[PDB]
Amino acid sequence: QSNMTNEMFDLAKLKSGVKNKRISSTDPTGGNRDHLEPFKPGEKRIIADIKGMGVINHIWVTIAPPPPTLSRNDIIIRMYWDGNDYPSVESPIGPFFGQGWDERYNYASLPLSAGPENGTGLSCYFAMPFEKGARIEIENQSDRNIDAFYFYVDYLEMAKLPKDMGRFHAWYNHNLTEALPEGETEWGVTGAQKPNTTGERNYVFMETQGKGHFVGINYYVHCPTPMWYGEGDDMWFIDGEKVPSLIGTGTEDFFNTAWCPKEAFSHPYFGYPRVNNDIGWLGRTHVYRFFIEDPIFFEKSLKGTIEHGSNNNLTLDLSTVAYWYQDSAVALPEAPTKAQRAPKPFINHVDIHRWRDAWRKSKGNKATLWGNE
Amino acid sequence: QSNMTNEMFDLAKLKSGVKNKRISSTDPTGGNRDHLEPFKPGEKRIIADIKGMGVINHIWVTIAPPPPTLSRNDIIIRMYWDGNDYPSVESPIGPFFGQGWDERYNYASLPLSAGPENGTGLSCYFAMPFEKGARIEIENQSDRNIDAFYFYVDYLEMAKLPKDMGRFHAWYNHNLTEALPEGETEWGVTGAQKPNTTGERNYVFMETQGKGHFVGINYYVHCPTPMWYGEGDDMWFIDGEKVPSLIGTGTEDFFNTAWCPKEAFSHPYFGYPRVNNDIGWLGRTHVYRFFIEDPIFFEKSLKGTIEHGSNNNLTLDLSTVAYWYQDSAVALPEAPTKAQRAPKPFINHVDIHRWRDAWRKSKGNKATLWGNE
Amino acid sequence: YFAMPFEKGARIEIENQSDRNIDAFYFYVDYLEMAKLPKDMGRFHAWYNHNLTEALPEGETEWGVTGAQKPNTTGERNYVFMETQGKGHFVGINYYVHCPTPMWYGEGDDMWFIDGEKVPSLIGTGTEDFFNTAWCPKEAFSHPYFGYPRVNNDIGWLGRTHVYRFFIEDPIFFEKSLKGTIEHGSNNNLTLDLSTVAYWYQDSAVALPEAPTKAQRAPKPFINHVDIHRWRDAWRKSKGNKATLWGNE
Amino acid sequence: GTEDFFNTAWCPKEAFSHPYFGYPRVNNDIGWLGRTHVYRFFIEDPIFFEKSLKGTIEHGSNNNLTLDLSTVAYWYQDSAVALPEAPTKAQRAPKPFINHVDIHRWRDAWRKSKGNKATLWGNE
Ligand code: NA
Ligand code: NA
Ligand code: NA
Ligand code: NA
Ligand code: NA
Ligand code: NA
Ligand code: NA
Ligand code: NA
Repeated sequence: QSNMTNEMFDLAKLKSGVKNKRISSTDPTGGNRDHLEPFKPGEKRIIADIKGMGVINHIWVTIAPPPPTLSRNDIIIRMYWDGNDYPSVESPIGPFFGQGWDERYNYASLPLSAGPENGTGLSCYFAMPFEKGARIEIENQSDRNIDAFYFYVDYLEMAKLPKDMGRFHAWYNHNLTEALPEGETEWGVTGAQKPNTTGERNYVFMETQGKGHFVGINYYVHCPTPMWYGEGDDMWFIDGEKVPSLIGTGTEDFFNTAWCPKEAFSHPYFGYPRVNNDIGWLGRTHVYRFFIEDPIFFEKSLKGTIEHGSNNNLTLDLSTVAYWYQDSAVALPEAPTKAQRAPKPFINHVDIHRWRDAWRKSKGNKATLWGNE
Repeated sequence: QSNMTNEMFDLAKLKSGVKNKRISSTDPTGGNRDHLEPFKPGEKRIIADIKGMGVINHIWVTIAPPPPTLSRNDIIIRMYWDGNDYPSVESPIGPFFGQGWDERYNYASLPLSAGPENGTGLSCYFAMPFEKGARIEIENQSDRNIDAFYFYVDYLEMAKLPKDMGRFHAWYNHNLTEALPEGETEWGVTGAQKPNTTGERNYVFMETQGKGHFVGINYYVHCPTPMWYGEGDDMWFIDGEKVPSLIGTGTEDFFNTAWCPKEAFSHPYFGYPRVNNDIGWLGRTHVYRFFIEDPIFFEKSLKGTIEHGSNNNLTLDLSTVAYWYQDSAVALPEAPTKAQRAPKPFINHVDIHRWRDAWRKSKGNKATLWGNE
Repeated sequence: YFAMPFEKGARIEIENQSDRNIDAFYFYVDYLEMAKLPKDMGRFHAWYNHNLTEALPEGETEWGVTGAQKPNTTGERNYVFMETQGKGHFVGINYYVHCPTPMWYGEGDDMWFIDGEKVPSLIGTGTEDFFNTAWCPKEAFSHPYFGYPRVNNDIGWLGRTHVYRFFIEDPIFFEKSLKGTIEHGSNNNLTLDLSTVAYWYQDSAVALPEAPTKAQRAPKPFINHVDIHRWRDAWRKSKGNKATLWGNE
Repeated sequence: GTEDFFNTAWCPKEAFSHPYFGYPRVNNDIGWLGRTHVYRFFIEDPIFFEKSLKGTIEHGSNNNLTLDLSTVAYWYQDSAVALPEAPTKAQRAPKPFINHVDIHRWRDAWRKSKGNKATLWGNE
């Protein structure tokens, strides 16, 4: 028999052992109230409770009111596989679907998109297998109601889950990173640069034990300086090795870009859906990269890290969502609190004028200092 | 007889006692070398030497090479009336025609314009009367040649100059303004604000003795802070009065605008042909206002001033060209030197990162300082 | 908004020279009736002209690219946009050029002959220069007195450009006669489809030259990629048809 | 046709993007004068061969045109094999853009081929 194969060729093949199912917020009366009842502040609800074996292969969500009225940073999505009492997916729902902070913007990637109206249509095509059921939970951590929650959870019921199917995991992390004691010595501008010989101060976006593969990252940086935020290298520790086997060259480099960019760009596997649009790199940037053709495999463990500026010199407000598969459904590290992951204010002309004043006083408060001395 | 009058009605009236003349860089051989011979660095030349009585009423100029190769800040135009050995017009030619620094950009006002190609076509419609001749001089203060200087000087020869005709004056000034000893306390952000009751430290754009009226100002600000540069009031001292009779409210206010604007805008009498296009008001802004319907009259003297920030608190790189008429051709103050009027570098992300570092040090270098503390 | 005085009446006529109907003609003619017209009021004149200008016998030697340039000391072959006898002043020009080459069309100087003088007293430097612009521009631009309301939007300066200049603050006065001219390329070397409307005042209402006919003033087709490919073929033949000629030889 | 082969039609000169084909750089000038980059990937639809393959394209209909053409071809085969000799640096140097001065010279040759009549428009 011919070994011919590819996406469109295989689509033409008849498939066995699959049955479509869908859980949605459809009005059970047949009327047009096709959303769930409101969520009060703090309320949690299991929106999908599936029994047996299957594979989720399409999720769509929308929420009312839209941002900024209701921030999607403050609505949590959690997923529990195989009857476990811990979630294997835990993230603020906006960041999970590639919508950072309390913002909204259209973008499309192969697994995740936020489509019209202006980033409110959330869709996910990651496949999520399960053997002993699946539960999807929504938690309202906002101070106001979720007036209407709309969704589709499309999945294939299977009499027998194939051999070697993994379990989908996703974890949101956040850190307000610590500058070096000598200060933010990026590019050696304010002081001498030093080597990062351990990666111990790197930001950690993923850390797990098991067998599997890493498949994606949504990276949300809020930079409080106009200085370039992305000199930092990605560094991966596979299966408990002491020296990281995968070491990068820069953050834009890791995201398949170059030369300190700040341009919107779209590829099915990587892109910049939101750029800072200000002096230098001051403000917010969202970058993503999916490792679909090129996952990062591990047999025993994986620790995915990235420098926050060269040798971790910069103070950055960083949040990430990491996506991966592993052999069984495992627990995640404790989530950041609502207060910990709150979006920070944009540095503005008043703040920078105060920096200029401190700088002028450090130079003897000479009446004709330009600013480049 | 009817007293009907207006611009288009009066244009239809036959005129007496005028004859067109034109001095131009036309090729005297009839060939197509319709520009003057090159100017070496430092070279001066009288480009127009008119005898007798007349009124210049249209000037056009262009120069090769164009900016930034050849800066029009470093080519001086001077005009001498009535056989005087001093100029009554003295300015870098770009700033005289509304092209600041070493830049080029299209704009149109009623008396002055810089038209296509991208601001290289310079035109002037101010009327310039003279009774005992006129001399127009060009000086190359660049380090390279003026390869080709093109011009038209259109004027009306008159057998009798009407007796109340004034003399056109224009003066370029430049200052790197001095901050207050306590620093740049704009908006009271870095420290307490204090009153300016005298205008003693105001920037001076015009000062003269005679009878006449002020008709215009080109204002070129290069602001080295993102802070708003224009809280400063215009203040005019007419006929040696101790308290200024005309006191304004702000710089954008004086330029018929409001609320710290940074948008391109065009009116025959006022506008913003070049805006800073960066964080806050950091960078370069060109603003103009012509006082055609509303001149500032004086019978003995005029001193035109403006604050450089409220109570002159800011360090600004400021240059101006002031335009006016007075009863006779008078002398001007010494011109700024080439070094004094040199364009300043743009403050950039590296400079501001150094300000941030001095500011972090002033706050005790807490490792997670955001920037708004 | 031009003011148009008259002492013994005024008549405004419309003529349809199209092959189809004018379905609807709308207008306002606002005027001031005066018991006494002030005595120094002139009369408004405007004249449309059109020429398909003739290249020099040696060809279109603009910029000395195809051959040596020669001086124009007389203005003999210049395009004429206005010629009249009387006392008055010129106040404006609408200039409509259709250039059939990508070469810059505007090296030509304006040249004015006032009151029958033998040597023109007003001589310019270039067409864009005369229109208060510089450096072979092709950008839309607007000033109350001058501008480019329609630009060629193609390679070089191939196609149509409309330029205007009004002489309101700075009219060109004359006591006996005026002849307003402009070169069509330096030393009138170029073939240009040129039309103009000249506007002026003079002491009495005078006659105009015969108008161009409908056929004479018909818009010309735009030179296109097929035409230029045919030029390339004749040029390749002139170079001996080397199989790899690029085009800049 | 070439645009046809690149899944387009009607002599296009518009930027366009598909995962398998597109125009990332278009000529932006009169007609099709200047530079165009087109690509097509045969991922779902490769061109298979058991023994050999020769991939060719006409340079204008019946190869009538002078074009400056360069290509990169990508493929798989059963073993690692050698390639033809590379063009030299000088051979693959980018050519100058034809400009208004060059075309005015073509116009002059064309006018002289038509008897150098003073009122030739250009479409005769
Ligand atoms: Na429904
Ligand atoms: Na329904
Ligand atoms: Na190490
Ligand atoms: Na690096
Ligand atoms: Na000339
Ligand atoms: Na000439
Ligand atoms: Na004020
Ligand atoms: Na000329």
